[PDB]
Amino acid sequence: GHKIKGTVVLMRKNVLDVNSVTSVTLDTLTAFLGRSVSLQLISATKADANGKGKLGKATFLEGIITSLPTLGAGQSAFKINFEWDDGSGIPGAFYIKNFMQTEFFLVSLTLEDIPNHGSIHFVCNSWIYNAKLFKSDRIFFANQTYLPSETPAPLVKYREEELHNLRGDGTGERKEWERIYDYDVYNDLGDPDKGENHARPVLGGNDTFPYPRRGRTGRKPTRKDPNSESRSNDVYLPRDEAFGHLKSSDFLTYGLKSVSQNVLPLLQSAFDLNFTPREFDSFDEVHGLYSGGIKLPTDIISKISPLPVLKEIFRTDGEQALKFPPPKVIQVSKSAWMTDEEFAREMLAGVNPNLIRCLKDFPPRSKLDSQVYGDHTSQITKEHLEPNLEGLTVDEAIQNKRLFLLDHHDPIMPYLRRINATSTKAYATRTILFLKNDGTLRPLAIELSLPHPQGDQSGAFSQVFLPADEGVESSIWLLAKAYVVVNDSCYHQLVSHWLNTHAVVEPFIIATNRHLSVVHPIYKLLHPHYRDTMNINGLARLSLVNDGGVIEQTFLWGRYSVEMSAVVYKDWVFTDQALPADLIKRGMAIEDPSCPHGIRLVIEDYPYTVDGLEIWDAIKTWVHEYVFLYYKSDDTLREDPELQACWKELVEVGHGDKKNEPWWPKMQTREELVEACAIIIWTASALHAAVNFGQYPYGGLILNRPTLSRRFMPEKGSAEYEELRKNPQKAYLKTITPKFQTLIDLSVIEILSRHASDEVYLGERDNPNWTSDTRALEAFKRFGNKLAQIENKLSERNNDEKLRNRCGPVQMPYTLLLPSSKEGLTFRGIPNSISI
Ligand SMILES: [Fe+2]
Repeated sequence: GHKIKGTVVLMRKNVLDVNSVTSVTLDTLTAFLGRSVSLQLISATKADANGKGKLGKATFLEGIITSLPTLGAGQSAFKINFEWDDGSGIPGAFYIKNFMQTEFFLVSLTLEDIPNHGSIHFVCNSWIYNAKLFKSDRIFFANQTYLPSETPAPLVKYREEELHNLRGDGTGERKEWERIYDYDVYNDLGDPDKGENHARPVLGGNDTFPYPRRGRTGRKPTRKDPNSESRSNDVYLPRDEAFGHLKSSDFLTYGLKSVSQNVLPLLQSAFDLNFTPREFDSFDEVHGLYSGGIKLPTDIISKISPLPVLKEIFRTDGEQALKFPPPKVIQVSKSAWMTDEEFAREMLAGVNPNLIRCLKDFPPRSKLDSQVYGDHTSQITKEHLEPNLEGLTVDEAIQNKRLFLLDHHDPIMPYLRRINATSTKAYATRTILFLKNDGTLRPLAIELSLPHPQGDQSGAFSQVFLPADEGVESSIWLLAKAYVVVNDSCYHQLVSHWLNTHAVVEPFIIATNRHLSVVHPIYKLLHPHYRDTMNINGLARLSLVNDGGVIEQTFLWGRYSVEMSAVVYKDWVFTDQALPADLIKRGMAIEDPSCPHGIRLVIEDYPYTVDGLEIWDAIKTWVHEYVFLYYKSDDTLREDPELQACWKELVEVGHGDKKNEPWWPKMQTREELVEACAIIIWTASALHAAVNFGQYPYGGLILNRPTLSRRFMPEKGSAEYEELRKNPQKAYLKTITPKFQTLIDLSVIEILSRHASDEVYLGERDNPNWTSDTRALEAFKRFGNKLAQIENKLSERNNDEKLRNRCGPVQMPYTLLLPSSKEGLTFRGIPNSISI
């Protein structure tokens, strides 16, 4: 015989829930001690009748273990001594039953053994509901990573049964307690039944609007059309994908849900009433927003204070003033944002640093069909480029790759005639920039295009504006740049941030969980990079991207916003997301072996990329060491049933609209798996951090990143032109985002740029001890240590005076891609996952 000693570490529901956490021995713990929680061991050695493990007698939990050197916060440990003997062999898993009717978060189980066998660890981290809601029993497996042979033969059937239980068929309305994973189409976002005007086109499953699938939540469809699904306030996402917190303001999801639920209506009211004016009359009135805040009544102020998590997001006077924090962009100079040098610098080191291209043939073309400006070009004034700096000719400078383009002409042009039928007067833009002889970039022309003055075949109504610094000229130029910037803010929310990151990544979470058992080595590589992404994504469909959401209301594309993001999905090709691939695709880097990342950069002074290539290569070296420690040969891989099922399923199903694309890796080689895995970790950690954490630092001055255009360019000698002349600022303010959306936008982007105190960053942070594989842990440490070396290289780079696109006119050292951050609206820190 032998009693194996176990110590079960756990967390009680109230330690983790928002509704209790509203506050951040005492033997609650006694309740666990009746015939309340029972565990039961499973062998990885002795096999019953038809192989299936062998279950050592259900044991209940006795005695509270008061301390342990390792207990941590909100965790309770319990002791449980299992009866066991030589003849049952080694425990490799365990069943668990909660009878308490209050779920608890199981953290771990350690067994201190009986043969020459060290302490077996189980890293559970999962919610255990009441044993009656389940029809089977929650099984948990030990610490050992096994390739999909499903290795210890007693375990093989237990390994395939859970896999089967997490897929759980595509039927029914998913409940709070469920862990079923499956795909569905974006048919979730509109509400047809509150009017036809409230319908939104189903995204995915068709060619006009292809889209990545999202998690199936199983609700009853809409009444006025069965193809869409009923709205609801609680969107299901598989339990344990929804992450608890020990303190609030860490419930940053709660910040967003209540900003839309409660804050946006009560605030709305002051603009539908009168205590606030509706337009800002001066740049001064905007800068006063984080000086004294917005004088509002206590009917909004006491109502919008104690609502949890939205503390410090709103700095308050105490009463009648909701302040905002100064965004980093004006902390050294309140006026440097207007600088050409800055507008051009944010294309490389800004919130959206990701899009610029080396112009190869002038004039840039559209890539729009037979409606003949696609089969035609940019009307840009070749004979109006280079205002003082270098006087080369066009091809001399294209030979030198000194000209670059921000082309925002094509995604919005189909929808422009419609966006301009409403209240917003958008302007399809492109802008040619010349790399100043000293490393900086300089905007030489913006081309403001409209559709179809008389028609729509040969429909491009282009007007190019050129830089100037005195009089109406500079005021017109400023509004011109304002029209680029507003286009780049919808492109950044809907495509660079939500599409290229949150939407694209959710099929992988669903496919991984449905097919790669927890034990699998690849699953443990990938798992930490999925933390809360299905949860924040559940809330985006509930509030951010739905029928009357903040994005529809706050961004240029308006109601056509996510549909336009699905048209651009037409072009998303998985492999060009890989950073050096992306830099080449855009003609920002040429291949060159000699140069330290296998490619040479045009605009070498370029921060996002110089820094990010460092983090890419670090991820790629980690994943290659990890992959190659389990796969012996390419045949090992090709034979892996769990990896193969997985890849098959997200190509054909999760990214089902794209199933037939020729660029997809067939997972037949290692190095193809290094590449797929390296791209998903990049997207889930450094791309989303790069694209998301500079949002308030830059976009907190609505002046510097406006989201909405209300007027077309001031005409000739007309009273709008005369208003410019006699009051440029009031003219500016009434072209860009009105004040009620400026206030909604700074609330939502303030939250989106916040690091929760319990953020697990890329910087080596896993979160307990996930594997037995010493080789892996060691390799993990090398990753973590290379990242610390990277952070120092990157900060050293911010002090090189010869690198000025790192800082620019309002000395804002590019810190977005430094791995660690402490906790706030810190402009750095790469999380492991898309979490906000
Ligand atoms: Fe995000």
